[PDB]
Amino acid sequence: AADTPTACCFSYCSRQIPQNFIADYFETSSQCSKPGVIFLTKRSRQVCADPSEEWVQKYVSDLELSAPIYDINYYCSEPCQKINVKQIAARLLPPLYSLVFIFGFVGNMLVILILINYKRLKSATDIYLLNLAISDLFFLLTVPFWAHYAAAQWDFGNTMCQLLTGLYFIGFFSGIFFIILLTIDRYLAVVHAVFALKARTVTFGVVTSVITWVVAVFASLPNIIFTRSQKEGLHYTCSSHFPYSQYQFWKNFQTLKIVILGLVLPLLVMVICYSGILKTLLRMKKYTCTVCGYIYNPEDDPDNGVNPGTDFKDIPDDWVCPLCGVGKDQFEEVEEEKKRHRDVRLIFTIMIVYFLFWAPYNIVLLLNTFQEFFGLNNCSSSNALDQAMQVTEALGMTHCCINPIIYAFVGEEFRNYLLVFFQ
Ligand SMILES: [Zn+2]
Repeated sequence: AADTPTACCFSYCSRQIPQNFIADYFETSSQCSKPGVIFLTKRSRQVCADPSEEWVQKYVSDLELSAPIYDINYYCSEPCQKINVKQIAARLLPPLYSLVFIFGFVGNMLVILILINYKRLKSATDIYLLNLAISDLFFLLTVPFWAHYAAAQWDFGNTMCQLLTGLYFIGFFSGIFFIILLTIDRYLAVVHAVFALKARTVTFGVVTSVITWVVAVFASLPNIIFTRSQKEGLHYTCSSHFPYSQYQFWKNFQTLKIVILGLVLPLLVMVICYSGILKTLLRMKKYTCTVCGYIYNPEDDPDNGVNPGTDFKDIPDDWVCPLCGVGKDQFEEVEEEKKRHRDVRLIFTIMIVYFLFWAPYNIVLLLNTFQEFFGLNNCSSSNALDQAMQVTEALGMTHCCINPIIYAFVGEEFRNYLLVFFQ
């Protein structure tokens, strides 16, 4: 989704333009610093206007109900034209999106088919992997439209604008949520085996998938409500437009929705969960006395010659079960194995690679949030900033073709199911 503006307003008109000199108008993109109206005149030129004022609101009202030569430079301003931004987009991104659309679609249909036909959807983990691949496809469906939009202009109309925007973000938000669920799932399997026996069930997975999609809709509602297509001086766009009375509210809101859900939240999860997972994996192991039933606790004998900081492999062979009196020989490793712990390393790869490709975007959004602070709220800065945003978005969009390549890089069962058709 590009709200990349064709032009933005960093000033307005000083005095009311004569109504009859105005041909047409457009409302500027919410990607812009400031709420704005650009008026097109009965000369080719165009100028900036404040949507607050009754004259502007009345002019627009009249122009919507509808559908002499002056030098108005004395009191009006030309908008910031985003020539460089759009020219770079149209040149480079079409062949990339081609590329990732091809690899991505094939990739993610294969994963889906395999998860349903070979790995058979046995547990919640399989369910989330499946919903991840479906989120990735929903994002892919939209890519051919975006590439065209970049090369040319929006020509799919308003409904398509609203539904494609919907599918993009639903795909985005749900993709994030399922990577998070996959991480949390593996954390419970490894650490809190307590609750993991209820949580790992297929029914549990489906109930939490259904809720998750629904929340991904709620998350996406404002994006759909405020988005529409619009004629901007005989070029059509697909972008969002916020009410000028709540403009900053919405801008801040929607941007931080994305930073918080996309960067902050999953970073907390990842750190926490992989700190957790490492501690459990590195923990000293307990043992049980075969005849006795007594459990040796390697963190806990204050009565025997036993160092609380050491496990069973350091205790001399002379050691005898305190409860019953048999020697060390009669101890086994207390039957504890992480069979439940099926796919930890894969999820950690997927989680890391997600950051690799999407962090530059979330960072550039924070730069855009604090545009005002860095004095980036001017024409020349915003063109560099918008250009960074198109680049980092491009990177980000690439990631939807990568998941299914990881399933071969660090997976195993996804490789072996291909030897089926050679032998
Ligand atoms: Zn014993």
